[PDB]
Amino acid sequence: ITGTSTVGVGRGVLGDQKNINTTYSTYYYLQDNTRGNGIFTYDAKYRTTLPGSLWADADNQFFASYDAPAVDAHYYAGVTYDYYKNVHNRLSYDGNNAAIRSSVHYSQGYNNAFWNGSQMVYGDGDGQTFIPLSGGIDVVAHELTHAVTDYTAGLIYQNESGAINEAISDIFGTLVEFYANKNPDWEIGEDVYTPGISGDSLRSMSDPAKYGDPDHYSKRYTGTQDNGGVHINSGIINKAAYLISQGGTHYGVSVVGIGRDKLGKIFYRALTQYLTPTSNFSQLRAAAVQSATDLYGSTSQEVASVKQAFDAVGVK
Ligand SMILES: CC(C)C[C@H](NP(=O)(O)CNC(=O)OCc1ccccc1)C(=O)NC[C@H](C)C(C)(C)C
Ligand SMILES: [Ca+2]
Ligand SMILES: [Ca+2]
Ligand SMILES: [Ca+2]
Ligand SMILES: [Ca+2]
Ligand SMILES: [Zn+2]
Repeated sequence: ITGTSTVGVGRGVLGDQKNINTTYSTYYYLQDNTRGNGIFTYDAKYRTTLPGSLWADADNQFFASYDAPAVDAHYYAGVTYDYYKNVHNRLSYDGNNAAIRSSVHYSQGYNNAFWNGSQMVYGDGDGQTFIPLSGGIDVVAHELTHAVTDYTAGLIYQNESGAINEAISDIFGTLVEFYANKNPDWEIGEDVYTPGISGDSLRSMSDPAKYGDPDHYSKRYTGTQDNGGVHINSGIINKAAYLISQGGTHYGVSVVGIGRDKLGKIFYRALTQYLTPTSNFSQLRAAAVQSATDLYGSTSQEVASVKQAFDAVGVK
């Protein structure tokens, strides 16, 4: 909407206060004009029609319980925008400052979040498996990263290409979580998963097997559930990424860590210059090797560590 840029204050899903960029025109809207061609947050009102209505508020204060998922979807979309722009020189998901749109309060008891081809969508959860999913910065960045992938490599959402697609979203979700630097970890979704159980998460990148997911290619899922295991076999690539960054010895194969920033550079280059819609795990290895070679040189530690990490997870 046309109006003037304003700054509201509110509380997120986990009770923390934050400032948000809004727009004033009669009402205060969740419309952040400070980033690209805007970040827009919508109320889906417990229904499944999308996007719903652009979030309107009478006083620019967002402390009601109903407001909390909107505050966090809006704020964490801004952090994710900043990560891509400041770290990778990428302007929004399309590289051309496309408007970023999210809807919260999607459906009833909805234990998921997704990119629908055009926008982000967040359930409120059922209060048992999830609380409102925009409360996790890694979740928000995971969702926006699907849009980045779709505009770049275009990885088809099934089988190995789909597991790479998933891992890319978990990798960058985690790197955004570290960028914001509030309780960062290599776990996925811990802030919004299972409020009655402490210390768990939806997935682990450091130890995927803790939540049933494979940590070696020989343990990959080969059935048809979950689009051929896209949220399962992502563990193999997540583990490789974790090892590239942090190092370790895994199934007897030692990996020298090179740190998060270089991990992000390697994978961003692979995603945007080398991967294609049908890339498989072996082709991802090749793309990561080539990316590290471009950035750091063929004889570099970074190239050697990429090879070590894919060896450790059984991907040649
Ligand atoms: C980070 C996590 C909290 C949320 C993430 N959602 P996502 O991976 O973004 C789902 N996306 C999806 O299914 O996209 C396909 C598509 C394409 C077009 C329109 C609509 C949909 C996820 O890991 N979901 C897995 C869920 C919870 C289980 C039940 C399978 C374990
Ligand atoms: Ca208000
Ligand atoms: Ca965390
Ligand atoms: Ca996390
Ligand atoms: Ca929990
Ligand atoms: Zn995903």
